[PDB]
Parts: sequence; C-alpha cells; structure tokens
Amino acid sequence: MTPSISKDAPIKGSITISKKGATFTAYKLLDAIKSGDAYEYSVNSDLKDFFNNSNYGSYSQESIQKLNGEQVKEFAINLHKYILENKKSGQELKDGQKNTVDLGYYLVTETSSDSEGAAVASTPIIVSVPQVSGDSWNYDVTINPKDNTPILEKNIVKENQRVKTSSENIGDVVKYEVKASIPVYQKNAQNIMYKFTDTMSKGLTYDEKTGFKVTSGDKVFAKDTDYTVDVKKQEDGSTVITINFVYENIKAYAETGITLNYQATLNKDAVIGNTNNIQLDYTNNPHVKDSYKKLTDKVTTYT
Repeated sequence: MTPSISKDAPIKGSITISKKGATFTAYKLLDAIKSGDAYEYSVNSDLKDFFNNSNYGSYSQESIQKLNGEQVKEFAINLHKYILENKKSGQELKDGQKNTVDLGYYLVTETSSDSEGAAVASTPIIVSVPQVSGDSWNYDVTINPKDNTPILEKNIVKENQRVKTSSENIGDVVKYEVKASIPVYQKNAQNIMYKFTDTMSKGLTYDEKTGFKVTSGDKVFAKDTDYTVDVKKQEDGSTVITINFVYENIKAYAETGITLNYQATLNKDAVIGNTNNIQLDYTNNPHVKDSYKKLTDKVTTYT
C-alpha cells in the first residue's frame, strides 16, 4: 500500500537534520524513479557493488524495503562499513537547513569529528526521500540524530548527603562520589575511550589504601581487569589520578552508569578551598580518529 504520485510532484526533495556543531553525510544507496503511479528503485552505480556482495551481508536490492527495524540496523551497519572501507564519498549536509537531494534511499551518518554539548555520535539513519506521511508523499524530510548524552557529577558524601562544598579539619577524611553515564555507540564501534582524570589540590592526600570502589548497580568492577588506576603526585603538591576503563567490559551496564567511591584526608597544607576536580574523556565519534569529548565537575572542602 502506497499513496499515488501527483502531477505537481517534485523531481527533488530535501533532508533536514538538527544537531549543533555536527555534520552528517547522506549516501544515496538507491535512485528513486517515477514509474507509472509509484516509485521504483535502481541501484546507485557508485554503490551498486555493495549489493549481493558476500563481504557485506549479501543484501539484494529487493532485500531492503523488506527489512524490519532490527535488521535495518544490521543492514545500515554493513553499508556504513562498505562506505568507509571503499572510501566512498557522499553529500555533506548543512545543519538545521534543507539540503536539496535526489529522490532515493539514503544512509545518513554523523561524519564530523566534533559537535556542541556532550552528546556522542548518532548511529546511522536510513531515510527515504520522499517518505510516506499518512496517505501522502513528503518530499522535505526531517530526521533526528540517534545519539545519547552522558552526564557527570562529583559530590562530597557527608551526613549521608551529596554536597559540592564540605567543611572539615586537618587530618579529617573527605569522602567523594562520582556518578557518570556510560555512553553507547553503534554496535560495531572499536577502541572506545572512557577515561577519568581526577585532580586533588595539595591540601588533600588521596587515600590509596581505601582506593577506588567502582560500581554499577549491584555490579562491582575489578581493578586491573576492567579499569586501571595510575596515581601521580605532582611537583606543585596536587594529585592526578587516572582511572582508565576497558569500555567493552562496562558496556552492558549503560542502563545504570558508573559510580566511583573514593576518599582523601586533609593534610597539613590545607588552605584556610581544597578542591577535587574530575574530568571524563570519552569517544565522541567512534569512526573518526581523535574524536573525543570531555565532561568536568568539581567540589571544594574548606578548613
């Protein structure tokens, strides 16, 4: 079942996607051709050899519009892979404006290295121009990024409360809690970075013996299998703690995120604040080199 094509029907359409700072690229997989009262589809010759190609899932032209939602993701993954591996080029889209394109079936991917805010890259979007809306054909299509947005918080734990400023005496123990999202990426992403860098000011002594307790829900992760801890007391008296994760091992736990529990003790150099800074560096776009974002937070303990 499919709406009729009109006499006033454009030979072109448009794609609009909004995501500040980002750039998406549209790859035309199939040309749409008006044939009688419907659109028929022919393989775009730049990409024709992705089809019936055992190296990429052996999809036939006919396979496409027969696919369900979960098979589409697999299909889109294989096609994105074909595009990257055969150095295919596409049409880069201007953000938040109509981009004139030919009628056809498109894969749209986030190709920019950077974007605004904290979101990681979108997963691929398959889109048809035009598309069926109700009992009509829409030629100016709008699509949404399929991404996610991590949050990060560092708090001081005291009196069974989460606070951002504490008041202690020298030698007292300051208890810290970091809560952070685990971002998710397309199924086939590799070499994901998920790395915390914590900086304590000189008036703070990282309690190495208590160390880090890394959890997600009921799960407790294991030092030197799931994450490493590297401690560098700096010349200026501050401490830089690097907690670096094997993303693959925490991926299953994205629903509940990561929680860091650790401690320090106010030492002689206490300031009459004593700051704990946390930074999370994470992969933005997993299919471009050196594409990372950073979240930060901080708390302060006074004397």
